[PDB]
Amino acid sequence: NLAPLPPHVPEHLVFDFDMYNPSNLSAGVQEAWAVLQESNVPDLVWTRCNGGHWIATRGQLIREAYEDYRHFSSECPFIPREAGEAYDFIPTSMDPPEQRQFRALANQVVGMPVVDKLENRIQELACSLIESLRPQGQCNFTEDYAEPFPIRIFMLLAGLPEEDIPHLKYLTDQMTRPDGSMTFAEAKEALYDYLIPIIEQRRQKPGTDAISIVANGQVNGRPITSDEAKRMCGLLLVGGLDTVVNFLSFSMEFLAKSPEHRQELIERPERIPAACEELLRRFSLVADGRILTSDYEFHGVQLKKGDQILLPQMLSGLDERENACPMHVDFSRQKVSHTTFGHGSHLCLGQHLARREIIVTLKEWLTRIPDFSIAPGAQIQHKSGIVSGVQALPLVWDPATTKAV
Ligand code: HEM
Repeated sequence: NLAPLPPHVPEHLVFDFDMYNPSNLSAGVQEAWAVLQESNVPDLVWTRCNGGHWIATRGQLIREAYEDYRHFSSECPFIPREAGEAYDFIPTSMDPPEQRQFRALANQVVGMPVVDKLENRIQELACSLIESLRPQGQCNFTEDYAEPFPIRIFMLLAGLPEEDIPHLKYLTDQMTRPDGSMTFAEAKEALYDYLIPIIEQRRQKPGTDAISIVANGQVNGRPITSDEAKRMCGLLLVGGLDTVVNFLSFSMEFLAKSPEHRQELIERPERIPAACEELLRRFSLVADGRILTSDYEFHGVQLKKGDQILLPQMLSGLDERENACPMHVDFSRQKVSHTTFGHGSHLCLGQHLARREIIVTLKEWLTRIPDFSIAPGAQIQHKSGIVSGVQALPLVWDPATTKAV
């Protein structure tokens, strides 16, 4: 299902890549996207898939475009166009300087200070979940840890009942990895209908939870509106429910296949932070974009106003020009270059929370379950979209090789 090639786009720049169903997905989602970095592919190409849009394939261009919000606006940051136009989350649908004050408020509820304060609960939950699974000798990692660990921490931060997780997780996933069951707008609206009642309650009887803080915050020297709080909380729900949740599975899948890397972190724990960064590079998973504010010649390519351009955060770190032997995991890389958490004015505010959750998981999991692997004959499948993920990850291990703390 390709859209007619626009007049201004040269045929030699055409490369029909589908970000929601890459042809080489069976080899791994990152590998599937890396086909865009083969020698036969230009640095900047146009795909006729998903309505038609540009795709920057090199880290240099991706970074450049994310810095130049003047030409590349966040007003319509998602592909397809229908999703990008319906998307109105704050601050991700705003350009500087309008995003400034909202970004500051969001930083108040998920910033480093909050993460350091919540570290004890994060550690507590990781240890509890892992210790419960340890003597079982098996688990379905996605539903047994990848999901409950980051999600319960977020629901605690936001003061939301855990009973609502199933409902919320379904909706956030419809936005990032569309099922065709409902439009982007419908999923977004459902999320808003859930928040509206809560925000109204929190504005009346304020609490100390993340939603209360956002709902009663100040922006531009004045009170934040019910609508703006809703648009901010919508983004927080996606960050809490569909980011780290997916990344942990890519990382655990790799570790299950690499005894050498597991042993490495076990005897050299101080390398965990660096391992976290290298895994964030190798298993990068986000891909959003921008919209051209006007006609513009970018690196010899003529872009037209209204054109959408995908700037895959995932691709920068896999670019061989940024990291030699990009598909190889090396915890000792002199410089782990990547844009996994974004680049520019919208650099992820939850990156500190994400790193803390990843580092705690690596340390606590390897301590109790140092030796494990993917279930026999199990064929792991990945899924692609705005945020990519792992369908299922069955792991197995000899309980006799585990350690209780
Ligand atoms: C491994 C996990 C994560 C990854 C890879 C990630 C990635 C990103 C990226 C690439 C952006 C920028 C998008 C753009 O430029 O349009 C972003 C923005 C953002 N992220 Fe995350 N994120 C993660 C986890 C989280 C978590 C756990 C939270 C909080 C609950 C969070 C909150 C935010 C917020 C609030 C923004 C908007 C910043 C702004 O617009 O100024 N993220 N994230």
